[PDB]
Amino acid sequence: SLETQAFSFAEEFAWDYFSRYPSDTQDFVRRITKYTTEQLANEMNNGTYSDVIYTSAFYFEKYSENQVNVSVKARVRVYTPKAGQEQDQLQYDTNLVDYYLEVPIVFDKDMNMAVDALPVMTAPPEKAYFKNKEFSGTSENDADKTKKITDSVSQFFKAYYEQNQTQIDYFLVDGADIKGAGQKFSFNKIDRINIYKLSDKEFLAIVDLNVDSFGNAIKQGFNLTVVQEGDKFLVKTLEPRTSNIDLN
Amino acid sequence: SSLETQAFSFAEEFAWDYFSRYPSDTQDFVRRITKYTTEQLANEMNNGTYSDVIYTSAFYFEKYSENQVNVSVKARVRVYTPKAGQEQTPQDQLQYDTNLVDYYLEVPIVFDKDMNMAVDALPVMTAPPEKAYFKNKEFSGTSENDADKTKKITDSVSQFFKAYYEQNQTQIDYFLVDGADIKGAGQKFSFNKIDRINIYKLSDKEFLAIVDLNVDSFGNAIKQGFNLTVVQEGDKFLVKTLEPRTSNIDLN
Amino acid sequence: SLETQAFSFAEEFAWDYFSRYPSDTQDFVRRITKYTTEQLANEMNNGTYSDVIYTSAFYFEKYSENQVNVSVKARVRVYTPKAGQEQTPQDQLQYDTNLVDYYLEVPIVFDKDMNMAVDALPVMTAPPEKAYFKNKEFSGTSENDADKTKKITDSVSQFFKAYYEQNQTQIDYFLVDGADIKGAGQKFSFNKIDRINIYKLSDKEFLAIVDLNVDSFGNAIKQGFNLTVVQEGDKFLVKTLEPRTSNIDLN
Repeated sequence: SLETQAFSFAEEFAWDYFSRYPSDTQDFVRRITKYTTEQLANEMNNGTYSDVIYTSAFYFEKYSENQVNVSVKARVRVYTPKAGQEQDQLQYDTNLVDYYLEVPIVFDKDMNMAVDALPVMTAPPEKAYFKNKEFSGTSENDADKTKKITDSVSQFFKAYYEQNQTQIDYFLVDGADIKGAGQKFSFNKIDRINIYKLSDKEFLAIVDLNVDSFGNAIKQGFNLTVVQEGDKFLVKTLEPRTSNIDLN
Repeated sequence: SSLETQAFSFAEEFAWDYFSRYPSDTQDFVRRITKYTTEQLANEMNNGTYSDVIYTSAFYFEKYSENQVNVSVKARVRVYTPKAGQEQTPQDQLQYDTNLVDYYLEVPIVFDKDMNMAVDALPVMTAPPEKAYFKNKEFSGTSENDADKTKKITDSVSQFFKAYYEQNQTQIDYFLVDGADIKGAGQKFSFNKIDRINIYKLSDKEFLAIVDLNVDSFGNAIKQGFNLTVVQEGDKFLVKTLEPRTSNIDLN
Repeated sequence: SLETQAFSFAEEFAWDYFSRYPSDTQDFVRRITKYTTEQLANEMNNGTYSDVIYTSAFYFEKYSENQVNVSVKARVRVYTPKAGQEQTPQDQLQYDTNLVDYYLEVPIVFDKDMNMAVDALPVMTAPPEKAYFKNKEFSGTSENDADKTKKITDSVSQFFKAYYEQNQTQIDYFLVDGADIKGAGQKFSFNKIDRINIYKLSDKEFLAIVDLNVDSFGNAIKQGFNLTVVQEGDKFLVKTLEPRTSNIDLN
């Protein structure tokens, strides 16, 4: 996959692009020449002092039959000289910066890659908007069933968070592939539960709950399809989301 | 593919901020997380945890609807817990232990027509990767056991590996079948020796060598295992293929 | 996607494979057993002291119906004892730091449920190799009219000042209606255009090829773009914005 490999290449390149040492600007040239020509490495260099927290490729554009542009988010520390020092003895302030760098990449017939031009500062990602949609369905109205389903779901979550797969599987429909959270959390309680009847024997439980990790509570939200079988209510599915639900 | 690739990076970026928490200024988390989600969800996700991040790695993709996906992310994190005996100590005076923790976070993502993304619900703790089963199956073939020929193949393979680890491509090429595309390891290791070699005859003048060997990097030995197809040219054996694995081999 | 998943798995594994603490060798076995058998985890262990900066999968090979090989670049620190310490107790050792990029080929097995494991010793492999390219200057016809080149230049300069410094409402004034061109987030100071060559593509449509520089935290950084610019009345509006100042493809 071209995009997959281009993303890793752009991330690697970006790591070096934002790693800069005025204590030796040729170090940048040595490192960057692994990705591009000497001429381009020199053009890209400057007097910045910076190092890297992460690089993450976020957007892909096919530009021609052998060229792509990959936009990369880099979290970086940029060190600026402290005030009143108007080189080897400079004291610095640390600036935490997120950069968005568009990386032009050429590839050959063997999928070897090079950065083929100056990278440029580009637009950050833009958040999607969504209108919340509460579940549209018929609330389960029988109090006996509601309590039974609720206790089953509660016991299931205790096992999901705290117990092994063997113990968990007793709560599940046959072949429901729901693996536990690795016995790494203490289940506190269900904070909110709403139950809907889907069909004669199937129900949706929409659940807000919290668990502890290392002494602090973490909120969680799920929906679960639950199946009535005999005296039992067994878990068929486990999904995140408590609204904007799609059961298809 | 493109949706999954971009969703992976988005979930990893989100997870980095999700697991960076500073209880002295919880608004910092809200500021950062609001880049990905609503200010309401940002506040719902916040807590009193103190943690920072080593890595985030998206490992599983689920398509949920026409415009929603779920991406599971492994985050290696440091969680700071107050040292024992500070139940009565003011928060700003606390001393901390460091806990190294791997978390597995399922991130629900919505996208619009332009493939802009947002986290559309609380992320939840999910199952870790489960190891696949495997069991070694030794290569099934005809062993080559002639003393001198075994000596000759072992010497050719030993010479090839010294080149593969230590020498330039020009030097490596002398040991290869014409046009075999086998590039060396970048001259960054000292080849020590072959520790084990088992040889099988594949056809006239073609053999499989299954090799355990070790090399040095910065004064410590690292074990390596390969299988190589070699072609007999007189006393010399030229390398046709080089692959990892010394069992569960597939020559097709 | 198998490749996408195998890439992530290989990266995670390589992170542990290059994290080694000789005062606690069992720690490596514990961590590596998350990916492979305890026997193979031990076979992979040694007395190295090392930790990890990044891991990045770069190459994928399908090996069989249940096996792949993923090559991973790992940037690592390897700590080597300073001189004179051959007989010094482990816990008193002083170290030098070696910055190293490793290229690790990771053999992975996958099952019908796409669970994965490392099924063999990983091996040191070949680093990536750069693509070579011959630079091609843009092939079109220069626009030479003084008035028109001045107007285009001034419009492009104003556009870039907004692109780097201003909000989208301001940038939109310089764009063809509908152009999908978002600004750089107001985080740079636009300095000047350093080089501009203008070409006529058709009636009232031009390509500007531009070298410029901007400031971030007190230092200048060079940028290169090509932009399609269209005449509307007496104005010139920006229609496209792409990196590259040569090897250009307008299709």
